[PDB]
Amino acid sequence: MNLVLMGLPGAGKGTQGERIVEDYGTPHISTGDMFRAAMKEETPLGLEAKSYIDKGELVPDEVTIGIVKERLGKDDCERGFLLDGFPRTVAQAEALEEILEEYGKPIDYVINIEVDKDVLMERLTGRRICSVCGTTYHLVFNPPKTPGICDKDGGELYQRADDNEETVSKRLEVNMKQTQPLLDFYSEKGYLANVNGQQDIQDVYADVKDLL
Ligand SMILES: Nc1ncnc2c1ncn2[C@@H]1O[C@H](COP(=O)(O)OP(=O)(O)OP(=O)(O)OP(=O)(O)OP(=O)(O)OC[C@H]2O[C@@H](n3cnc4c(N)ncnc43)[C@H](O)[C@@H]2O)[C@@H](O)[C@H]1O
Ligand SMILES: [Ca+2]
Ligand SMILES: [Ca+2]
Ligand SMILES: [Mg+2]
Ligand SMILES: [Zn+2]
Repeated sequence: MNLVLMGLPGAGKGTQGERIVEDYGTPHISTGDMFRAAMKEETPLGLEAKSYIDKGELVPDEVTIGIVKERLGKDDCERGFLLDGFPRTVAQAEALEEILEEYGKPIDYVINIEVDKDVLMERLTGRRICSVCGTTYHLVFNPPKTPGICDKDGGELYQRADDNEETVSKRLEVNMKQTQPLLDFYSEKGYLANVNGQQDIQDVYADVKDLL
């Protein structure tokens, strides 16, 4: 399966993406994760992206498309992929169509995890991420079994730098503006499927599993 996840900041892409990869083993490709790994490693690209990321702005298309094209050519994607948070502009989506023609792997589904804008700030400010594997928890909605550490590997959980009220507020503004153009682009292609992202995690995943 060649899958794309989309959704507003905090809508549950990672949470659902993780269950999809567990069940089907498709490599989980998150542009956010990739940029954060570059920033952790202090690579030139990391340092370039950081300026945009710290603001809640989109990293420019050209560099973003370039890291996805390079990633999608790697040998681990031949048995399929799960793309997460790319594309998030029509121009990214067009370039993806071209990239996927080129790698002989057309999109099976675009899954939009639809969540109400007003509930996203509380999802993000309460989010805690594992410093080792990057799985997400929430202090209320999805707590770890042991406070402060990952269930899977005991890594310390932390608050992402961009999960502050100020930066979230910009991330929502920025991505909301791109949302309908992107949903139009993909409903027009016939790949789009919508899921109600405002249910218990397992119930959102039940609905995802049905689509696949
Ligand atoms: N293509 C691109 N072009 C340009 N720039 C790009 C780019 N891709 C990335 N970037 C740059 O990188 C930045 C970061 O991008 P990115 O990391 O992709 O951030 P995002 O798209 O804002 O999504 P998040 O990872 O914050 O949320 P998610 O939807 O994965 O939610 P999660 O499952 O964690 O869940 C959220 C929380 O809610 C909880 N939760 C999950 N599901 C539920 C549920 N059903 N009910 C209640 N709580 C839930 C979780 O426990 C968690 O705490 C961008 O802002 C931009 O600067
Ligand atoms: Ca380095
Ligand atoms: Ca609303
Ligand atoms: Mg994520
Ligand atoms: Zn972990």
